[PDB]
Amino acid sequence: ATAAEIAALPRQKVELVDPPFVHAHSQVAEGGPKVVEFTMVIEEKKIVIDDAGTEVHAMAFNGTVPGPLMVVHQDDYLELTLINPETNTLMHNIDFHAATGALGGGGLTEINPGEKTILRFKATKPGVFVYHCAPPGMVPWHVVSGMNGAIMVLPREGLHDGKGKALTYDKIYYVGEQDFYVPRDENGKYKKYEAPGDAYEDTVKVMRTLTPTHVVFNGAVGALTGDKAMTAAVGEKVLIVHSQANRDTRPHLIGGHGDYVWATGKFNTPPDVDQETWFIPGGAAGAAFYTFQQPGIYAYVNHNLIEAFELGAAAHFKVTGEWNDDLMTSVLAPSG
Amino acid sequence: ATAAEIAALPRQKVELVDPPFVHAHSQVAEGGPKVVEFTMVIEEKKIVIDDAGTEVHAMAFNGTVPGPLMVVHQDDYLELTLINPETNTLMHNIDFHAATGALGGGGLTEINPGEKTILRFKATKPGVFVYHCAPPGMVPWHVVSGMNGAIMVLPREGLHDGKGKALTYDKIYYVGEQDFYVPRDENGKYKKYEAPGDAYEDTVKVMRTLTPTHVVFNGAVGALTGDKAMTAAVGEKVLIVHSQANRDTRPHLIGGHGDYVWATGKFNTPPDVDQETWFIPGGAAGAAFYTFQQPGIYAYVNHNLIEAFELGAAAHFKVTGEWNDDLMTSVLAPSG
Amino acid sequence: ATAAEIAALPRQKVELVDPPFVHAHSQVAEGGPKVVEFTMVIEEKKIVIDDAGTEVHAMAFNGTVPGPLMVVHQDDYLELTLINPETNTLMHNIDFHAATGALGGGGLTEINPGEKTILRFKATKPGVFVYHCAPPGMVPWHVVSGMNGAIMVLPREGLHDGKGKALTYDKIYYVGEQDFYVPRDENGKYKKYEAPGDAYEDTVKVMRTLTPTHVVFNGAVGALTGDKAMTAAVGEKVLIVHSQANRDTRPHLIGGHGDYVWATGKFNTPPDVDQETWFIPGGAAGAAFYTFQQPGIYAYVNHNLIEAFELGAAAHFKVTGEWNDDLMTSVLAPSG
Ligand SMILES: [Cu+2]
Ligand SMILES: [Cu+2]
Ligand SMILES: [Cu+2]
Ligand SMILES: [Cu+]
Ligand SMILES: [Cu+]
Ligand SMILES: [Cu+]
Repeated sequence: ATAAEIAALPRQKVELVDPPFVHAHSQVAEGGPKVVEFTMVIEEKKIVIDDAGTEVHAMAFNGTVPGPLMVVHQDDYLELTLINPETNTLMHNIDFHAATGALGGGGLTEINPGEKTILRFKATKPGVFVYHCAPPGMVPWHVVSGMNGAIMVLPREGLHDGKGKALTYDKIYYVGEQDFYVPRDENGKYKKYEAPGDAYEDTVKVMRTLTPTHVVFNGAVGALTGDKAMTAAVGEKVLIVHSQANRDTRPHLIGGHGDYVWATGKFNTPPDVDQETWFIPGGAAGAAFYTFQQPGIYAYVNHNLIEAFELGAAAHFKVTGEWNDDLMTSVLAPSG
Repeated sequence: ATAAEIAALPRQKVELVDPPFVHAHSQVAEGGPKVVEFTMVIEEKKIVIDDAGTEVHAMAFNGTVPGPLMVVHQDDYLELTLINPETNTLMHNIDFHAATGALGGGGLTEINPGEKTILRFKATKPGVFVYHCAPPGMVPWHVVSGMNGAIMVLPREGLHDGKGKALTYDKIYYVGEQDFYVPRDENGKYKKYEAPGDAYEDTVKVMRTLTPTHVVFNGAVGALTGDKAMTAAVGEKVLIVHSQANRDTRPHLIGGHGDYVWATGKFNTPPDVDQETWFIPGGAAGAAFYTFQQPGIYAYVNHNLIEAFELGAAAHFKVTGEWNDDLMTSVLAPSG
Repeated sequence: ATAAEIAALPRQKVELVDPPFVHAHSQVAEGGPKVVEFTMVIEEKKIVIDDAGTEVHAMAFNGTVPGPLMVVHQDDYLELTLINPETNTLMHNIDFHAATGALGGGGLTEINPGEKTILRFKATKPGVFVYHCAPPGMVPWHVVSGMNGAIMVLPREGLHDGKGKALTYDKIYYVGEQDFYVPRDENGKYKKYEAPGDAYEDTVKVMRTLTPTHVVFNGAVGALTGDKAMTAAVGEKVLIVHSQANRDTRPHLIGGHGDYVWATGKFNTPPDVDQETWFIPGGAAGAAFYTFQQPGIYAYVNHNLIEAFELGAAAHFKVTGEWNDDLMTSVLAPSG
């Protein structure tokens, strides 16, 4: 498009919603290309990540780990106002894997406390994509402090299967998975620090072992379990977007499947089908489409089961509806 | 199908065999849907996993690690009778990744020592799928104690390539890959225990390092070598089913290739072709189809070579037949 | 082909060049099948792998880590003269993942110091493929000492996308990624050894942790930066071949994408498209095609960002040309 054509595009502000929920959007694009405007304030804050009171100095887009999911369509522009309050102590920026140029935007968005910036980029490629902070020389430290999320760039005509039939979800969730590297003292007790920088050297030592102390969904062990389980109903079509900005994961819906899975996260790459466990490499997002067929509690996990059940990477779905004995039945219940 | 309709279907009892062999089955389905009946007894036993006499307290479906391969066709019903003898000390169950509902069957199959259960599920999705024990709160412990296997759900019309051309194997082998986490004492010597519960706390500490002490095929270092090397002949078409219930693997046939590889293990996802090394995420099974073209010894490995050759993930094939000098020849043998 | 027919084929002697560059070749095959001849001398040599002066006793095909990229076309014969000079101390050989039989050639190429051998194999399958040394009983040690590279077997008609359209690159680079396992003293400083053998036992200990101390491109931290940065221009089409003989990687062009990615490295397997981060399992090579659209500095990384920025797996591209404000623009530069 020419300069006048770009300047003439409608601008639309969108209010964000905290994960695993997702802001208002249409699957099929509404009108022609738009400049979709988002604002996020960066928060540095101590968060508790497990049932033992373990603290991380989180660095959180919009105050959440992961940062919120931003949704646009192919050939829209995403225009982000990024704000770094004066109360923060570190410089931050943002790299969109969906974007082209300047390291994904990081080169143009380096903001000190008390600064803001506005970045626009054209969303040329459909898919789910990681975004993360990336201050030169301190990239993994910000990322593993929770400073990452994802965006979804929908095809203008919505999702389709590998044969071109439309796939329309009834709901969408965004599960961001976070590897944390929390230092311990010589007694094995997790350490606490006054300021984020105080933890830097000890944390890098743990990072270098390549062994996270915690692997969590939505910023904490059990954050998506119990009264915070995700929900669905038999017959409901759900899209589950999953990201991991730094480390591999292998999502699995225990009791279900990935009917269609864009394992690479990219909608122009045909989805795998009938998946038991899919694979998302560190630095990427993926998306799975499932139609629920049975009610009950499902577990949604990283299927390294030590990571899932010892280190924190397990969520639940609570699903309503009628049991289907054709699909599964207890012929003889546990009996002596 | 209605309860009445299911009750009218033919029943077929199958006799399971120990991996890497696979029970008798037909590639193309014989007739319409059947209820295919299997029985497995769970055995808690000591296994020796290396030539240093290192022991694991195995929890073994049908008495083997991995548990045996069960073969059915799409839209058959798999009806498993699972038995936990009074000689065992723990509760066990079974989760089939192929199944839909109740956490893959685990919620309906919890059996104490002295109990049995019968589970029926519809095999709706064609592929190879992991199955494993998953007692709530004790999931990875049972899985990494060897309590896992796989099933194959064949398309009713047998296997095909990505273009509908039939693929018919002459032999099939099932390689179950197992990560073990064996505790060591102060001198770096592996510990032995006189009950499974005695090993628990020490084992969990090792598991949390995410670093297995051993990574093995068929339950031990060297299991599938020598007296247990897999066999083929030049011209023979072989299907190698490979599973890993907890941890990623990257199978490779040294001296050969994966001509067709269902890396995700799902037959409706077209196979990759001409593969050197494929990738199976933890919590999944995959399958590779190869036609042998050269005689001699092949090594079949997880191609993290430290895992293969230091930790134990190496099998052999012995292949008979005529050498092909067109494919490969020593123009000058090693010499001055 | 018969011995007589192979003897009748043209011979072409290629001069190898050091990575990341690739010897002169044609994308589309010139004429019929040929016997393409290469020579490599193995050098056991001390190399420095970081700015601190950390040493590795490398085992290097053609004196480089990685070994150089050999390029042939499908159904050519690759004829390698491999020389193990008398100045070396170990037996070495070569395993080509591209080849069929005798463990990829390793069974036929075991050469002691002072010996040479000539191996010929038919390049039957198009793709990029790892090659590596593999002396029985000493396999991972040679590989993680740098004794690996890759070859490219181009289709005779050059590259095409998934849908039959020709893809022609302007330039090609070969990034070999190496995991090193360097022993540390009680202060945590890297140890130096007088002879390669002195390092063996200490190195195997580190190898067993499955945690490399360094993960590097072209043999050292920062090897492909500064005046050794890779280069391109806006509009230029670049193929990046990436290998890892022992351990998984997840390549990512920061600021860019993988427009077409043969993640499995095999050209008959349709490429993934629009990739943010792709995945290459240990024991394989992959290839990505990208057309640059923005000038400036890019980082090409393994997107486990700890591995990239702490352990060494980061390269740079310097890209000339005109900035595209349609694709990305700073609407408001960092400001109060
Ligand atoms: Cu990134
Ligand atoms: Cu499972
Ligand atoms: Cu190899
Ligand atoms: Cu940041
Ligand atoms: Cu069990
Ligand atoms: Cu060697």
